[PDB]
Amino acid sequence: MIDYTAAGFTLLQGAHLYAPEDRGICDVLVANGKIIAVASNIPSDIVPNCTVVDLSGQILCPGFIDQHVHLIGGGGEAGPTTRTPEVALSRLTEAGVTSVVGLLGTDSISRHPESLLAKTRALNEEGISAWMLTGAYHVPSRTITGSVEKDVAIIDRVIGVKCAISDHRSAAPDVYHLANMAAESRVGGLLGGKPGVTVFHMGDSKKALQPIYDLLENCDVPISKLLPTHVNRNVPLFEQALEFARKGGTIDITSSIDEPVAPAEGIARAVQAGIPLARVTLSSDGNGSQPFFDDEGNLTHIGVAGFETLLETVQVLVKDYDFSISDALRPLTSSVAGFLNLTGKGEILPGNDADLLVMTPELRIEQVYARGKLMVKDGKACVKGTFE
Ligand SMILES: CC(C)C[C@H](CP(=O)(O)[C@@H](N)CC(=O)O)C(=O)O
Ligand SMILES: [Zn+2]
Ligand SMILES: [Zn+2]
Repeated sequence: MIDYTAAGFTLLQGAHLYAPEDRGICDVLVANGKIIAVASNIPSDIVPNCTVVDLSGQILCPGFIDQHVHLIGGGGEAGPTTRTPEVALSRLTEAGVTSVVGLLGTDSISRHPESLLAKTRALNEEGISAWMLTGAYHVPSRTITGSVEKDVAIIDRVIGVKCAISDHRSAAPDVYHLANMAAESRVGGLLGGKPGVTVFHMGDSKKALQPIYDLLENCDVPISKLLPTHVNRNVPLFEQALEFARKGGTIDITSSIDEPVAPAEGIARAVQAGIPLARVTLSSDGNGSQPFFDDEGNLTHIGVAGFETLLETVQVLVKDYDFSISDALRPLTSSVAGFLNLTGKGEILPGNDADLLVMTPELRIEQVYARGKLMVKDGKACVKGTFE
């Protein structure tokens, strides 16, 4: 009778596709965790043992790429009791995230990159796709092999390096150390096929983006490799961010900060400013700590950041700021996919991974496909970690 199960065919039809481009109502044939066909009216019987999903009435779009998640945990600013746990596969998929880039933070003493690489590989095995950034806030960077350059070049899941500047938790790095680091990651990327990016944690420091502008003057690293995150933390910074974006740089906006500049507000304000969307990205900063400080560097409150804020922003964009479901999706999909050169991600077209999300017209996640495997059903995850 013949068996074609290994192929795992899947016909997702009758959905209003946003790839993100508004592609009207059309189908998507998925086989081997890959999108093998996108057109309207793919014959229900074009292939054997195919599984058809009557998505008629729902919306289909690419999964999310969260390039800022503390996969193994974070916090620690207020003692050992403030060490946030690790993230569970479920609260990721269940949040529309299919691709994620993990990093460390303030704590590099009781958090090592070697155990971040692990979770990263775990999260891969279990379904989604993960990558990590070497080092953390501390500069010189605390690596895995002893060289930012060597790390990015040889450890497969390392695509860049992270550091922290203009914050009272920085190691007070100087132009040189900052520049050297930034360059090792670029070349590392060149050798290993990684993006070679340098993510910069930003702080409420008066100096703002000064270190970056300075670093540009002290080396030759392409501005297209310098990513300032958390840019929405304070007004004077966000405005310099735009100016940085106007010179050709990409800026990462954290959706876990609701004031003084909302994520939704932030993104819109950038478009109106004239920045294209391909230079704007939204990160979550999952499982990270939300600590606040007064004027003497005293910590007052502290908590944890969740992922719910990604979709919210997207919703608050379509409504309120009169965007298109399409443009509103870009900052979490095609934009991020282009900045970190992630292939098979960000766009729905023949050849890329079946990282798909099924939502109601009102933008409520109902189903989440990750590289083909069904991860979320009816709004609740149907595939959890290994020890959840
Ligand atoms: C925006 C602000 C309220 C929170 C940010 C979050 P973060 O840099 O990601 C830090 N929580 C990461 C970590 O856990 O080390 C901060 O610590 O400055
Ligand atoms: Zn940070
Ligand atoms: Zn962070």
